[PDB]
Amino acid sequence: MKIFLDTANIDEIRTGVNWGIVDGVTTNPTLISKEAVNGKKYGDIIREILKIVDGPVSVEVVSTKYEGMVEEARKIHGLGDNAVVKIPMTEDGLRAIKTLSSEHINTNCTLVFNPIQALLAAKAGVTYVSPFVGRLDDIGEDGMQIIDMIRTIFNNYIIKTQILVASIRNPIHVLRSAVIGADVVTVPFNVLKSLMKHPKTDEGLAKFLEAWKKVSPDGKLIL
Amino acid sequence: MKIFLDTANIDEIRTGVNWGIVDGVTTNPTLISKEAVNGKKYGDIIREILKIVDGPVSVEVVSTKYEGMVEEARKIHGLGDNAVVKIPMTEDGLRAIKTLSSEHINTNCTLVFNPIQALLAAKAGVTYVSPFVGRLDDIGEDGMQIIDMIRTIFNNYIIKTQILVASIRNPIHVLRSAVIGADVVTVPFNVLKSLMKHPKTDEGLAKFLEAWKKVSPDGKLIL
Amino acid sequence: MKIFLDTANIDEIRTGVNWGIVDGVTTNPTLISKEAVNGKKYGDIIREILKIVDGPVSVEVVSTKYEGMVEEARKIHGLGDNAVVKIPMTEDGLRAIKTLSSEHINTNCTLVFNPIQALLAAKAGVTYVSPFVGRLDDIGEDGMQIIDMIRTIFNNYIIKTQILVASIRNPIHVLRSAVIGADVVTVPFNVLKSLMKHPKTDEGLAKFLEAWKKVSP
Amino acid sequence: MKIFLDTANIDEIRTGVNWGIVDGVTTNPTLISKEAVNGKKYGDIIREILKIVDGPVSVEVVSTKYEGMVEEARKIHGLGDNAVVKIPMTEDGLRAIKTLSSEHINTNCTLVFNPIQALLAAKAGVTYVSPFVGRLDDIGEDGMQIIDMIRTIFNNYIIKTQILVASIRNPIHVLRSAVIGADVVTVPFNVLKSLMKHPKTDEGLAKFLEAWKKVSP
Amino acid sequence: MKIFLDTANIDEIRTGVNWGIVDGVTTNPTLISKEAVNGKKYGDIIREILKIVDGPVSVEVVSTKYEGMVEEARKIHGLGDNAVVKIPMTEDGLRAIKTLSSEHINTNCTLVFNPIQALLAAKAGVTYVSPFVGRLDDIGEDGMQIIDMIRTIFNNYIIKTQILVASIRNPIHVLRSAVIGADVVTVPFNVLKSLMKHPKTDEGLAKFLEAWKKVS
Amino acid sequence: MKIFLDTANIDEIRTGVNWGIVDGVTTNPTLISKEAVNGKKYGDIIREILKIVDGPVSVEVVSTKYEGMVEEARKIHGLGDNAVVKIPMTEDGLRAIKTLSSEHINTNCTLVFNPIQALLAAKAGVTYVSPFVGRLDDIGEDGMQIIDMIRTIFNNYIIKTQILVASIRNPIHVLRSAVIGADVVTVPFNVLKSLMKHPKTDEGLAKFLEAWKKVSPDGKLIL
Amino acid sequence: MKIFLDTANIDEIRTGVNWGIVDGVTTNPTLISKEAVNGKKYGDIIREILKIVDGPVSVEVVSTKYEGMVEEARKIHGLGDNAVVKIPMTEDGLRAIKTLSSEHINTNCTLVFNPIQALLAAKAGVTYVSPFVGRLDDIGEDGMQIIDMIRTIFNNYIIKTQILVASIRNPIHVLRSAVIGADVVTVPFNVLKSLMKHPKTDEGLAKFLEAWKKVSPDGKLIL
Amino acid sequence: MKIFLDTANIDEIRTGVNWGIVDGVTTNPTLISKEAVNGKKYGDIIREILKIVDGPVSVEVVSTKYEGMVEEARKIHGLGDNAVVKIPMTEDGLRAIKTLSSEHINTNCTLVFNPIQALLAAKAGVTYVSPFVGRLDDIGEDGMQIIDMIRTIFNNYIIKTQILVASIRNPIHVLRSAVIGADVVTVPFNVLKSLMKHPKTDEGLAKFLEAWKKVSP
Ligand SMILES: *[C@@H](CO)[C@@H](O)[C@H](O)[C@H](O)COP(=O)(O)O
Ligand SMILES: *[C@@H](CO)[C@@H](O)[C@H](O)[C@H](O)COP(=O)(O)O
Ligand SMILES: *[C@@H](CO)[C@@H](O)[C@H](O)[C@H](O)COP(=O)(O)O
Ligand SMILES: *[C@@H](CO)[C@@H](O)[C@H](O)[C@H](O)COP(=O)(O)O
Ligand SMILES: *[C@@H](CO)[C@@H](O)[C@H](O)[C@H](O)COP(=O)(O)O
Ligand SMILES: *[C@@H](CO)[C@@H](O)[C@H](O)[C@H](O)COP(=O)(O)O
Ligand SMILES: *[C@H](CO)[C@@H](O)[C@H](O)[C@H](O)COP(=O)(O)O
Ligand SMILES: *[C@H](CO)[C@@H](O)[C@H](O)[C@H](O)COP(=O)(O)O
Repeated sequence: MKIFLDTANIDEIRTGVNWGIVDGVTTNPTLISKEAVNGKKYGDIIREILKIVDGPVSVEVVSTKYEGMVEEARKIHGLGDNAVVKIPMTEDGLRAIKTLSSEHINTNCTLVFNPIQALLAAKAGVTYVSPFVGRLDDIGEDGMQIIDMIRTIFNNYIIKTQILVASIRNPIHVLRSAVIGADVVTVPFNVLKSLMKHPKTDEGLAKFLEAWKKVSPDGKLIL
Repeated sequence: MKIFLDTANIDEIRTGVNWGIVDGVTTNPTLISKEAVNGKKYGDIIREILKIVDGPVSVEVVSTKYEGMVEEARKIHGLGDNAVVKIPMTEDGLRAIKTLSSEHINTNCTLVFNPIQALLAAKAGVTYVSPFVGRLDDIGEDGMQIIDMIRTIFNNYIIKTQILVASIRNPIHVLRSAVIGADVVTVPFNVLKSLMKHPKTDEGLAKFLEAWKKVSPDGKLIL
Repeated sequence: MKIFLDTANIDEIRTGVNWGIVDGVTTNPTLISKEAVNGKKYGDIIREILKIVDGPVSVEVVSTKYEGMVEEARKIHGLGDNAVVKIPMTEDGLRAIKTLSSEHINTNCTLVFNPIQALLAAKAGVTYVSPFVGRLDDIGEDGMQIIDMIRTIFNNYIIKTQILVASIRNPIHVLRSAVIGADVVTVPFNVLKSLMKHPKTDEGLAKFLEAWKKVSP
Repeated sequence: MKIFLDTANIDEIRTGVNWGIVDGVTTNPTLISKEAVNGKKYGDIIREILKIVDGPVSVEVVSTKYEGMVEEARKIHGLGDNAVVKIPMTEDGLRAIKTLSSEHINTNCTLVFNPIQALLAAKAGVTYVSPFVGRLDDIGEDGMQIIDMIRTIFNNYIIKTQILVASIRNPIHVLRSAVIGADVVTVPFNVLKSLMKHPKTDEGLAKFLEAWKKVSP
Repeated sequence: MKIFLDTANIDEIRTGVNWGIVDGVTTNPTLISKEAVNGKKYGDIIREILKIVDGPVSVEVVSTKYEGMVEEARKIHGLGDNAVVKIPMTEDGLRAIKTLSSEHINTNCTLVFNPIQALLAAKAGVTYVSPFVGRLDDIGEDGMQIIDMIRTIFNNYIIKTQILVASIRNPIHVLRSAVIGADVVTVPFNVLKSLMKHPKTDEGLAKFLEAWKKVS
Repeated sequence: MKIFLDTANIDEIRTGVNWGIVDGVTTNPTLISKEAVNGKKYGDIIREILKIVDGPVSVEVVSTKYEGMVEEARKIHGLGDNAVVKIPMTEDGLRAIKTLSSEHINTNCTLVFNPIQALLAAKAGVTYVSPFVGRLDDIGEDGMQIIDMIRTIFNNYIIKTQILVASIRNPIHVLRSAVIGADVVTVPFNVLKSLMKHPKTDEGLAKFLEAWKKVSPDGKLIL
Repeated sequence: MKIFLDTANIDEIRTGVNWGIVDGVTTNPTLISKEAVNGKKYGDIIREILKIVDGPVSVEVVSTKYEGMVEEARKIHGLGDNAVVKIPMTEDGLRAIKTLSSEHINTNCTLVFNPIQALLAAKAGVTYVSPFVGRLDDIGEDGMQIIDMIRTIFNNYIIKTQILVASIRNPIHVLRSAVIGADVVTVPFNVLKSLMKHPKTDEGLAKFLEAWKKVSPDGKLIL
Repeated sequence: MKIFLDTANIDEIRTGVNWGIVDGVTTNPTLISKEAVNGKKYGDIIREILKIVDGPVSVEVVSTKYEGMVEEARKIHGLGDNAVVKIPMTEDGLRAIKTLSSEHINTNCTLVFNPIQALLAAKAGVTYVSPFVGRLDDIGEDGMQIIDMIRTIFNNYIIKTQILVASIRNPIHVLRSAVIGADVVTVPFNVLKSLMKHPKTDEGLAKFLEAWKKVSP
């Protein structure tokens, strides 16, 4: 399972990449607007993320019409080969995915909330599809059940579109995604950081330290 | 999963093909008769649909006897190589499917209401079998359970006949067909258009448009 | 399981009542506005249904504020004892239900789309809660799964609010509702008409008639 | 589970009542007209069965309209207190069942092929409902699934209508009915006889006889 | 679950009755023809079993016809109030069970091999029904599955007939009967003795012994 | 299922109670410290919540020793009959619950993370037990599974201690709690507010409004 | 679920009783022999445990023959009315249980390793049956599955013998026993103390203490 | 499934190796510090184990920082080709594993307590991951459920990291690990010793010996 960071905060992205556990980044207009404050331009933020991340970087069109979408997608693709164009699940978005797929431009279909929307995006040729589990949780439906159905459907037809679980809110979204077999999760930085941690890991490290001081007062392994 | 349009309405077909999510079309005598009004003749309708649709176009015979069915089927086949001849599940229909199968004329067995009818159509060599889920629902049995049994039977024997779910009435027939792994669904136009829609998709677009306007007064992505 | 008719069409209601299988009626503002045309007044339509139907008849408030809902609910209640006041699942609606329940005015909470909304309506004291299965099907979620969860939740807490399955589109919504154990279904007229029918019933009647004609022409 | 005989053949009925495992009888116009031959009349056949069978005896109306159904039913009822009026699942039949139940006349709703038809018959007050499992098998659906759903639905609503499994064709329809918990099965005579039999029973009787002769010639 | 001994052997019955865990006895014509050899008469063997065993003791008729079975059953009844008359699953057996039930004579229907035979016996009023699990195992059918179905059917109809699992061959027939909830099992003596034993019981006794010898 | 509000913010508590959907409140030292800023005293905050909430109000001891715990619990009980004393799962806490139970003071055992801790608190006589589902989610275990086991255990022994699901983070914690059959959930205000809402409720209200304007231009129901 | 302490160590028993979560005590000849050293005699140990523990105290006979077991059991019964006589699953033990049952002397059948042994002990009238889960685990079969089958058998026949899970080695034997619905567990002291503990409980205490110090410098709740 | 011995006790390791059933050894700082007493030096203990054991031998770094872990790992690797460097699941540990994996130094990620930590270690390229089942049991969670999830996750993504079940306390951890399909278990000596044994094995040997003594005294 690939793990992407879902943010536009450059500091978070730098830190996650240095742990070596971040395989890419997803952005959206809200995440970018959060960082385009106090002089910082959205164009510079996007270019910078593409620079520092070796994996895929998803960047969303802002046009809602077919022609604006494919025009902006070709501009986004032009910025770096790791750019992936995020496109919403709409009539015009499906048309844009089909065109861009034929042009060998990688695409990510976003704002997906049920399995048949995800299948429609796969049939248009999309590279990734992003179902939003946290926003389903918000409206009182267990969002992970949609991921489970998409995985089954994609397995049934040997679909090569990658399932990219998005709107992740907690580590159990991540655990359940891995058990189901989703291709990718994209996670906020706070969630990323929590995935490495466990209180028994902490306790065990402290007990090992104390036992080793019995045999080596300076606490080193001299071999 | 392939998605066919279940209509003889030229505008619906043109619209859905323009969307890029329609892989073919199924008709029947009732659907054609509803459009063959105010001067239009059934032969114009069929030829025009064959022209618009690149994928399979299923066209039903009206004869009930073997010789008439095979004669009709060869005429239908002559209208275009994407024509598929729709034949009912009857003794003379099975005989006709076996004859036409040997002539490499593609066939679609219709009016199928249980799994063993579907198996017999596959054994006659039919290209597609069309169980009618909505008409089973009408008589108080869950039609999707027949699709599930057909999928299992066909998997058991590596049957190459495609399961073409028909009499579809709502998007959950479509969801369940995909989770089962049916090869094709054929859907009325009202159903097709609904498949792309979700209220959280609309809500999410509106929020992203608002976030975009905070960083770009005009509303145009400049990269 | 009680079976209600989901329409404001007086002709449908008369026909279904004469068949003996209709236990009540549900309406909503769209259903009424469809009939209240070409001179027909919405007040008359509501009053006519209340007179024809012995069982519960649900009529929806149109106000969105607490005070306006309670005022409208009292006028609806005053139209006949079988009137039930349909109230949407909103903050003001839950307050209104709580007040009307203490006034012993029967209530039906509508526009419910998940099980926790249904639970909230039950906690407000509502007589019926109406989850919409067909509108969930519309958006690619099997609506009957919400009915199954509400039945479990209501059984857990011995909740006396009745589950009234609404937005029904086909007879398998009805079948699944009965197997789950919902208290009520409300069905459109073309669904109601199909529930008595089966092709093997028709075939068996024809065979029995031919058999009888051999012994008594 | 009660066990009824599904026949109009008086010799079968007498033989099976002589076994003491038959709790009642069902008939239909086809079964009666098979035995109404060689100058035998359908009225005498019915009266003879009623006399010989202590249990319920189901006898089908031949009218298709409500008023004819109800007049026939009362005449059937007047033939003996153990008569049960068999009425088809139709709009007129449900109306007739509702009337007859209020008159304390026992009823059996027949030609039922799915669980919601069975529910409608129970809501009309019917004493027994008869889903036809074998005719469902004939058209490629496992008929016993319908029995299982009706048992669940009736349990959900504490329905007192008895499930009377009909159109029975083999002993596994009977076994599955008992495991599900159907109230009654009605079986043809050749199925009834087979229910007592098993090859290991016969083989065991032979070995016990053979061992018995060892110690007692 | 009640536990009966399935034998005509006076020594086995007496030993198991000494252990305090045997609740009743079943016999059959083959079991009794094995003990009625070299000067033993079947009549004495039955009376001695009846006398030793407080609980129910089933004794099978040998007649095949209704009249003979009912007359034999009354002779069996007259032998002791704890006598239970074992009657095979046949037409005349079902008629005899019904008559004997009306006379308040306890009955045990035997040679039952599927659940619907068991149900018919219950409908005739029988006190116990004895499905034969080992003989089903013999012909390649897991006989405990018939017990499970009979339990479900009897539960469905609140049937008061007791399920008496017979033809028991091993301790897992016994375990599965208890997990299903059969009312009674009847077991041969080899099987009965084995039910108390386990090698970890033996090992634990020796270890407690050794530990106690360090203190006394 | 009772629904408590998990906050010490007086405004949130006032608002939730007026919806009539709030059955009580839980607090803890962190939630109270958040509101004891800029002159406001913790004692006044506690007394005020007890005043405005008719249902149970859980207030946590801060002593870690048996004697300090029962002393503070008797003070908390003295403030109002709706006070419930929150006591942590520790050796001294169990001893305190047993004493206070014998004094007919209602208790809530908190900081519970597995089912056997919850059983121990029930055996001491505690009125409520509070397993922390969100903090289990944080450490990569699905916290709702512990609620399911506690419900089973309590059912097995007819335990009268109420299960009060705490550390709730989203509406699916609430949904799963209700399906399991927990006695109580305690929820932050943001979660509470989301429970009433659904996008199809919004859309349906707008459609009903529009249809009614066809028959009543002023949008009233005149009867 | 009742919790007994499985030890003859007086200090452990005193400590665990002081905690209020111990409902009784089980011993055996090995556990007593480990404490009957350095002058202490086995009779002092038993009498002292009987004095400390208000609940049942199980004390094992050492005879292997029926007459010795019943004579020992009457002496044990005379030490105090909370004494329960532990008797092994043997032919003479079953005879002894039946005799003692009639004398209204409470009994505990030990060295039980399968469900039918447990059923036979119940049929002899035993008060408690003690299957040994850890010793089954030692020989490669999951001992808790025997507890599960015993619970089902006893439920089937409304058996009043209490299931007393013994040879407990870890807290998951305890968890599974409670989820199954065993009547009693008996646990070594090391296991008992661990049952209350969880690292997130400790972490949560520490955070609440910190939040408290922000509003109360001394550290005392004043109401 | 490979079976490792989880100890630094040279006598246990010698004994287990001579039995032929030990495929490798795991150690940790507590296990080594227990043996490195009364003159015994930890360097000598590690070197002696590496010589005795043909299979993998895991030895844990004690540094907590990236640079110190990699330096210590290189010294461990240099002690013998069968050495495996045990690295805790921390941020610095994952960086260290990634570097050592690219240097073709085998690694074992330890102190893992849920399935997503195990996945992170696998993504860093670790040769073995060691989830601790017994320490989870300690805190009231069935540790074997984490092994089951990791096996599923690893199967989903065709992960080549081996699952090394650690903190094993009893033979049922071992049984359940094999049924799940874990790659490796590491067991303490008293668990290892019990795996070959069964009381019915012992009893059957005694019976066969008595049988043989009847034909060849
Ligand atoms: C041809 C077979 O695929 C189709 O056109 C079918 O006739 C229709 O799908 C049947 O649908 P209705 O039951 O709604 O007529
Ligand atoms: C009232 C609630 O019981 C009913 O009239 C509902 O508004 C309708 O059942 C909803 O149906 P549609 O989704 O078909 O509008
Ligand atoms: C009356 C309803 O209980 C019965 O006589 C039914 O008509 C028959 O059981 C139907 O059987 P066939 O399907 O074999 O006609
Ligand atoms: C009487 C009925 O309970 C019993 O004696 C049975 O005949 C035997 O249990 C049958 O045993 P076999 O199959 O081993 O003969
Ligand atoms: C008496 C019966 O409950 C207990 O003391 C048991 O002897 C022990 O629980 C057995 O435990 P070990 O297997 O650890 O000796
Ligand atoms: C190394 C990881 O494979 C092992 O030595 C582990 O540290 C131990 O297996 C952990 O065991 P304890 O929980 O018993 O310390
Ligand atoms: C791109 C789609 O993969 C992502 O940036 C999504 O927009 C976010 O993951 C959505 O998350 P929120 O629901 O929390 O905005
Ligand atoms: C009292 C226990 O019911 C509550 O106030 C709990 O402390 C909180 O629910 C814990 O939630 P957080 O984990 O989010 O602090």
